Order: sequence, then structure tokens, then C-alpha cells
Amino acid sequence: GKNIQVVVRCRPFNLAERKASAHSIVECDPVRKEVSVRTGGLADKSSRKTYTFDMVFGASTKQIDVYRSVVCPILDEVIMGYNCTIFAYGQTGTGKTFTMEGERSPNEEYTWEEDPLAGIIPRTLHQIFEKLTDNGTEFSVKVSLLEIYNEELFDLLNPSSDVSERLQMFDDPRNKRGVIIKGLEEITVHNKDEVYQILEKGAAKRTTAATLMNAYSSRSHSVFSVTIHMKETTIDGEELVKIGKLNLVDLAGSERAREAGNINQSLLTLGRVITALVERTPHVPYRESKLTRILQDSLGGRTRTSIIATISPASLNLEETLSTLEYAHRAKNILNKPEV
Amino acid sequence: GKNIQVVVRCRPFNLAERKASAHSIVECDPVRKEVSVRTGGLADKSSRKTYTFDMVFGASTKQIDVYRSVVCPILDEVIMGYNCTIFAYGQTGTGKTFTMEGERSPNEEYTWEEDPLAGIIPRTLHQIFEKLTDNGTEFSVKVSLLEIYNEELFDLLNPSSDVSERLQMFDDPRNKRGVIIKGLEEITVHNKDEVYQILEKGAAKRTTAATLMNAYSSRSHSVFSVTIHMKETTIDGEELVKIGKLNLVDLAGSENIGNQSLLTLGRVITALVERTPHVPYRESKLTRILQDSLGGRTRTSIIATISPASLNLEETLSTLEYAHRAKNILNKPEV
Ligand SMILES: Nc1ncnc2c1ncn2[C@@H]1O[C@H](COP(=O)(O)OP(=O)(O)O)[C@@H](O)[C@H]1O
Ligand SMILES: Nc1ncnc2c1ncn2[C@@H]1O[C@H](COP(=O)(O)OP(=O)(O)O)[C@@H](O)[C@H]1O
Ligand SMILES: [Mg+2]
Ligand SMILES: [Mg+2]
Repeated sequence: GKNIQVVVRCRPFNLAERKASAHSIVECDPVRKEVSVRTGGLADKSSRKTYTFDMVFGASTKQIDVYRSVVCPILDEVIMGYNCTIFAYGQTGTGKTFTMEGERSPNEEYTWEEDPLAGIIPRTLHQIFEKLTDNGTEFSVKVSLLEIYNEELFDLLNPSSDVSERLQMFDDPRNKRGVIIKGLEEITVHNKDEVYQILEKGAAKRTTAATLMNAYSSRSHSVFSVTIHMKETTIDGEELVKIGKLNLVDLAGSERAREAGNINQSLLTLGRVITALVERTPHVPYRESKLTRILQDSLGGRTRTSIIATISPASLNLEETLSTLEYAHRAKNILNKPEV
Repeated sequence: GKNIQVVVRCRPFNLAERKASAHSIVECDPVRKEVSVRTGGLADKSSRKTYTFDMVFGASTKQIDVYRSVVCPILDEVIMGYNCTIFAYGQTGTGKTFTMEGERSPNEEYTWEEDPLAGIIPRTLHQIFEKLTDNGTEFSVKVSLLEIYNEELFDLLNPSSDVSERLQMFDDPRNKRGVIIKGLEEITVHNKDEVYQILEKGAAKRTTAATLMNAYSSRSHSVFSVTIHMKETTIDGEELVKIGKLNLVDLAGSENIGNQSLLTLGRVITALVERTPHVPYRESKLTRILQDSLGGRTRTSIIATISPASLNLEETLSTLEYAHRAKNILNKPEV
């Protein structure tokens, strides 16, 4: 048992894999919580590696089910006044952004209920407003969106100023763990719907940075953070002031010279940090990377942390799929159970 | 190079690339025969990267243009009685098979006019029958189709034989440059479009092999060889006996670089272009089977296919470097 949870989500086939005559090599067993991969080469149909995780989601798993099993328990902790983090890890094209943000799909004007393709960020903001409104709590909601590319922090919500200028990050006088990112824009969200316009502004800026600086999303880490100030009151029950925070991280693809070197280095540090938090090993290498330094005040002070590892089912991507499963296995090691 | 030609064919964006709002990072200039890749963001950048080749084919290039430009001169030499080869090299999904055999229109074939989607293989077979009949040449055509996977040969046209059966090569006593592929099926072609029927049998065999032997086509080399026996008679002229051969190779996906067969082919080509002492023909089964071609009097051509999207920047750059190393041409002045 842990406050740290590692799960795997397999996506369905894409057109390119079909056209290449790829074959299915992944088998997902949600009940036993295992994923098995056929790794055979020429004339080898008998070899297949099996891994076990906290949860396993197959190709048919819907958005709402990932939200209910993974995010719900975590948002509960946040509402109680804690700081938590959720990561999306995997090869480019396997579903990280689909999982973290989701899509709207052409159909027009959305009621109030959640779009079936909506991701974690959208559903999270919707629930915060719904839950806090229903219980009479006095609250305020603000979000921020920064991107880490080539080890440099870029604000994706700052209206003006936009161009290039990095943002400065330095340890601030106060109790340890935290850091201060000066200038980082913090947009106040007034209603549950307002989350979609905010994302747009972010996406638009994201594109400008990719085109005029080659800061492609597939090669950068996206940190979307939501902070909640809460104050509830009950007659004959004292008043409580709480502050909660949830970091939703869409990591760079796991598959220039150092540009990719730093990426591999940032992801590997994250692995070191996680595996460390799982084993209790005093001292975790937070400082070894910009990514882990920014989320330090989220991973340290006890809280729930989850990692969603996305993979492809196709033979054409055997190598990266195995790499992703290995990385996930290293983060939190859980033995396979008997009876195949 | 002279007889060795290296060209580039960039494909159009695909659905996945659009839906991801991918950025076009390659520019193809057919007139200057250059390919440029944007590696810098264009606000700082490290500048583009320009390569020059014998020909560059943009995204709008149609099948008939590639044929008219790359194949015609080559088939002319084949009909003269020579051995030639054409390769399609590149990342899975860039157009190797679309280029080498093409596709068929889901409906109306218009029997007499080549399906616009027809690739090099079908067009070639059709032109062979048309040209030799028109000049009254006595001739016969035969074809073979094999795939190489993890250095093992598999016959795709042998109706019998189980899937796990491989072919064994042997040195040909009559020619040091040649090889004998024992038991390789050579189907006689009696008329034009009968090529499609033969291509289907091979595809069915390839599917079986993928299923029962894990020989995935995206990780294998496919070698289609057509042999033409010719006897041309002209009263008051000369009586010519000829044998022509054309090998059409659809290579394994280039992302497979990182077995070594692709690097051995690259080295063999570089050596032929730069005329260096020894050509490493024997360092791979692919170059060994094709040694009879590539050598002696022969025109050789490599069609390198690429993607224009930022999503495949990595593999596209790799392909361009491989193509440049095979035959290095100096960039003209930025003029
Ligand atoms: N679980 C899934 N269900 C449906 N489509 C998915 C799923 N995972 C991935 N996809 C598809 O794959 C594409 C690429 O994944 P998306 O997340 O952009 O990027 P990445 O995997 O690089 O984060 C999307 O267009 C989407 O249709
Ligand atoms: N130049 C091109 N013109 C038209 N379609 C192309 C071109 N290049 C690629 N495509 C399309 O992209 C896909 C490429 O797959 P394929 O032809 O199998 O080649 P790759 O062999 O190198 O796997 C096919 O769907 C094909 O129709
Ligand atoms: Mg993404
Ligand atoms: Mg192909």
C-alpha cells in the first residue's frame, strides 16, 4: 500500500499502425492488474513479459473511468487542504495529452455535463466547483500553466510580455520544500466553464513557442496547477481555513544532442525521486532537476501521487512499450502474482 | 555517381500529423534539387539544414512522374540486356511501398490506362509487354519475390512449402559476381496485368509468415525481380539475343537503424560512388544477392522517402543524412 500509485493505460490502434500491417502484442487484464507483451523475434511466439501495477486500463477504457479510479481519491485529499500531483508518462502518440486534457470532438455547445472525451484537467475543475458549491464552502480558484523546455520555464498564460523571456525560479526564505517562480501568471477561475477558454489561451501560446523556438509539446513538460483557498463554517463547530493544490503533469515524450539529453535526464531524475519516495530512502534527489524542484512542495509533505503510463498495443512500437513498462516498474516495484 | 542516382520523395501530411497541429519543417525545391529542414525556431534558430540530390520530389508529385523520371531510363537499359536495381529507403509510413508497387483504386480500373495509384512494379511490367510486342521481339518474362528478415530468406511465391522454410544461397560457378538461390520460384508471366494476381499471392504468403513466424513486413526487405529473355530479328540487320533483369527493392523501415544490413547497403553505395578499392557486397545477404547488379554496366537508383511534419523530424533528418552519405553532392551557392 502507498500514497504513490502507478497505473497503465493502453490506447487502441491508430491508422499508421494498421497501414504498416502491425499486429497486437499487448494483453491487458484489469482484474489481475497485469499487462503482458509478446516480445518474440523470428519464430518466437512463446515469449511474453508480464508486469503488475496498481491498476491496468485496456484500449476500451473510457475517460470517465480513468477519472473515477485515479483522480477522485486524490481530489478528496486536495479539498482537505493538501498538495498532490498526477503524471502522464509515455511515448509520443500513446495518449498523455488525451488523458490529461482530453478533447471536445466536433458537435457544438456543451450543456453542463462533461464531454465524454474530456480529460483530467477539465473534469477536475468541474468537480471542484460542483463539490464546493454544493456544500456551502467559501472558496476561490486560481490556476497556472508553465512549460519546461530545454530546462527553461515558460509561462503559457501570461497575456502580454509573451515573446520568449524565461521565468526565474529560486528558493524563497521560508520553511524548506518550496520554491518561488516570480512573474508566473495566476488566472482566477470564476465558473466551471471558464476552464476551456483558459486552456485555449494556453494552447495558442504553446503553438507560438513551438513554431518560433521549436519548443514542441512532444519535447516538453507541461505543468498545470490549480490552487484552492477554502474557508468553511458550521454553527457550533468552529471555522476552518484550508488551501489545496493539485499539479497535473503532461511529461515530454519518453522516446538535437543535449535537447534530448536533458529530457532523458529530467525523466530519469523523476524516476529516482519516485522510487525513493516509495522505498522511504531518506533524501530524494529533488534538486537534481528543474521538474522535481518545482514539484518538491508537492511530493514531500505527504500526499497522494500517481503516475499514468500510456502505451501502444502495436508490434511496431515493441521497443518503446517495453521501455515504458520498465520505467514504470522501476518507479514502484510490485511482484507478479501466481497462476499466470 | 553518374550511374548511381539518389533522389528524395517527400509525402503529403497525414491525418495524425494534421490532428496534432504538426509543423511543416521540410521545404523541397525541385528546380535547385535541394531539401531544407528547419531545426531552429525561426526567432533564434541554429539555421536550417540544406541537402542536395539528383532529384527532389515534393508532396504533390504523382506516381507517373516518378516513373517517367526514375524508371524509364533504367528500363531502357534493362531491355538492352543489362541488370539494374531500384531501392525505396525510409521510415515506416513515408511511402516506400506506395512508391514501389502502389495501390489500386477501390473501383473502376479502366482497363487500358494505368491506375493512377499504380507504383513502379505494375507500370514496369505493363511497359515491358507493350514495348516488346510493338517492335515484334520474340520474348518471355518471369518474376520472383522474396523477403529478407533478420538475415533469413523466405520465398513469397512458392505455393507449397511451409512458412518456416528458408532458402539457401550458393556461389554460382559460372560467375563470381552471381549467386544461386536454390529452389527459388520463378513464375512465368503470360500477359500484362497478370502482375496483380502474382502480387496478391505474395502478399498472402507474407501475411502467413508474419502470423506464424513474426516476420513483420515493416521490419523486412522485399526483393521483386523480373527477368526478360529477348531475341530481336531484323532482315538486313543483326539478330540479337538478350537477357535483361530488373530488381525492385522495398527496404525495411529505416527507424530500424538503432540489423546492420541497411548500413552495409549504405557503405556499398558510398563505395561505388566514390570508386573506393573494395565494395563490401559480401557483408550482408541483401548486397550479395544484388551484387550482379550494382556491378558491371548498370544504372542504380535509390528513392528516399520522408515526412514533412515536426512529429517525424528525427527520422527525417536521419534519412536525409543516410541519403547524403550514400552519395554526397555539394550545395550550390546560397545564390
Ligand atoms: N485512450 C485513448 N482513447 C482514444 N484515443 C486515444 C487514446 N490515447 C491516445 N489516443 C489518440 O492518439 C492521438 C495522440 O495522443 P495525444 O495524447 O496527442 O498525444 P501524446 O500521446 O503524445 O500525449 C490522439 O489524437 C487520440 O485520438
Ligand atoms: N507520395 C505519396 N503520395 C500519396 N500517398 C502517400 C505518399 N507517401 C505516403 N503516402 C500514404 O502514406 C502511407 C504510407 O504507407 P506505405 O505506403 O505503406 O509506406 P511505408 O512503406 O514506407 O510503410 C499510405 O497510406 C500512403 O497512401
Ligand atoms: Mg502530448
Ligand atoms: Mg511498406
